[PDB]
Amino acid sequence: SGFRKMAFPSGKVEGCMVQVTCGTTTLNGLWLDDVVYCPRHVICTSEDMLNPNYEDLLIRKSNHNFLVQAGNVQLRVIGHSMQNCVLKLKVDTANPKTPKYKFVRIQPGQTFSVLACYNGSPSGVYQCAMRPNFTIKGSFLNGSCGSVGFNIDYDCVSFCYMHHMELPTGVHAGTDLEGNFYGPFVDRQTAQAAGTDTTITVNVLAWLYAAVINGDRWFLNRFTTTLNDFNLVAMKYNYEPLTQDHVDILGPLSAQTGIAVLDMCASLKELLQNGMNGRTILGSALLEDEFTPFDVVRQC
Amino acid sequence: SGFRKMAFPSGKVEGCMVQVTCGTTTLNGLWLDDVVYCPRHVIEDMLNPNYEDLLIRKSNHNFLVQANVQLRVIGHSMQNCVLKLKVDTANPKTPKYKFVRIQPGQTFSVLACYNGSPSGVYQCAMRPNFTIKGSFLNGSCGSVGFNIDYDCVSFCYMHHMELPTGVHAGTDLEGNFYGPFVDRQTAQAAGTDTTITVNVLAWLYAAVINGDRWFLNRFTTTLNDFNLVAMKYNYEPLTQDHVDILGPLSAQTGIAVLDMCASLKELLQNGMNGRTILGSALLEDEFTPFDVVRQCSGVT
Ligand SMILES: O=C1CN(Cc2ccc(F)cc2)C(=O)N1c1cncc2ccccc12
Repeated sequence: SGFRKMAFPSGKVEGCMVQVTCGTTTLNGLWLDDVVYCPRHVICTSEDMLNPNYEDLLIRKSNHNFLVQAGNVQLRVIGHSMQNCVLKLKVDTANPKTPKYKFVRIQPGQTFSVLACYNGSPSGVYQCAMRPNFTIKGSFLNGSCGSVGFNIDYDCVSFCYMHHMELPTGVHAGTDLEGNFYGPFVDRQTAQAAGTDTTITVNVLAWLYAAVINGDRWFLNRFTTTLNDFNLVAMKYNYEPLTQDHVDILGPLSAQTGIAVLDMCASLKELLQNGMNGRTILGSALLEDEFTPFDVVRQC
Repeated sequence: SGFRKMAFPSGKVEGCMVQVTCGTTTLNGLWLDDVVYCPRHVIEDMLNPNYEDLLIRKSNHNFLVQANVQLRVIGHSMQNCVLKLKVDTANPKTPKYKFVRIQPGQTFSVLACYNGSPSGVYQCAMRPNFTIKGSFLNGSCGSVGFNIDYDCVSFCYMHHMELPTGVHAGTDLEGNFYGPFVDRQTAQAAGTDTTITVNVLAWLYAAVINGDRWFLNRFTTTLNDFNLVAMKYNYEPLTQDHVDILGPLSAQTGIAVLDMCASLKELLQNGMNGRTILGSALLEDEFTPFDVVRQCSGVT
């Protein structure tokens, strides 16, 4: 029993973290086979950041302007190209530590692990979700750009996030591994606004099912609800709408616990109305939205 | 910015996990140099076991140790509550490591495993009652807890059982239990837990670092007056040592520790008056002072 915000083992990713220096800028890169991936704003100066033109800064770069250091080794760059907001550095060594991997673009509410690195050096791993506003609530100091986020599935790594910047509100924005941002952000130091964040409803339901699986039922009630009546209440608490897809996705947890999805939805409406009255659910005094149905099944 | 429950990267430790099977039971082991460490209860028996005589009756080839490869067991001995299985080949992925024993209130990372395959990593504290609120299921026995410091893995915990309240019990890597527990099927309960006061005060400091400031107050208290409120709320007494340890964060933020106790003494009586701190509605006690520093400064 017990329930933790549990990350994936970071070792397959630890072996791909390199350092990439351009001019006076240093960030982290991701070494797979003979391609090093990193965010393109490593080619930027302090005057650039308001309105850089990256095609024009890259054309001015030769292979040997890119200091790539894999731990002790200095990798020789034999080629550079750009794909959206990620720079791809070709090098003369395939990375022997290269795992089985895929690049995947996730949908908001998906969870993944983050390997925070500074100077190509892993500092720590943690779990988080893509917020519905395509932001992530991370732990990121200056210099963490290039840290990646991932899932592992039977020794195959699914890379899904590269870290590019911190927003004024304190949260973080980034891109998939084909360099396309999540959300409406750009790699530019101009005014940029995180959208209105909202609770991931289908995740909170999953977390409540986990709490039942672990043996607490104190929050259940004798009521049910319609999908539409539930959503009309949830939205007044800034919760994400629940769709039929979500309900289908929860089917396995409902079958395991014998609580209908729409009955679990009724519990949530009452939780939102009453609060928790001095109690806790799986050690949280707030309702927890960073666990997906897959997560709950994996851990339980 | 941000603040998360952050685990050490787990790559050095992943390479040390193997599968160990004696008869019907399978659990995990830790492979270091030419020895495989795993709990001694891998050998009706759990009711009233005499472990010296149960091990007498076993022979090297009773222990099927899978790393794809089967390791040949060439010897078996026991140290306190851990079985040491000698193998023919030394683990070439053996990190630099120590075995250490931590005190309650100290934190560490757990790398949970099943049939020798690493499944997840999370961060957690050793409770004042010497238990761990972890996330383990059937087959997780043998999972290890560690810290890392400047390239050296410090192993501190190995998992044996789950107690009937859902919390977990285990030993240091020399087989000495944490807390007043035994590896045997009887009724065993944990004691009245308390809250790690200094880890709450460190986490309040981390809140001030990240902008949260509403809980401070102009006033001041005495360690005497504070510890009189602490006992009332099942908080650990705050020592003179504890205050010094908070020195660095009382410097960095310019809030004296006895002031912060006033802020916390008020949080204990009046509650948080419908607010949160660092995204939690609970006072968090699983971040040590050094944990706070190490995260808000980016050591790698
Ligand atoms: O390292 C960097 C560099 N930078 C500037 C920038 C990067 C990309 C752009 F497209 C535009 C601007 C930035 O915001 N970070 C950070 C990334 N994450 C967390 C941080 C916390 C504190 C300070 C910086 C943080």
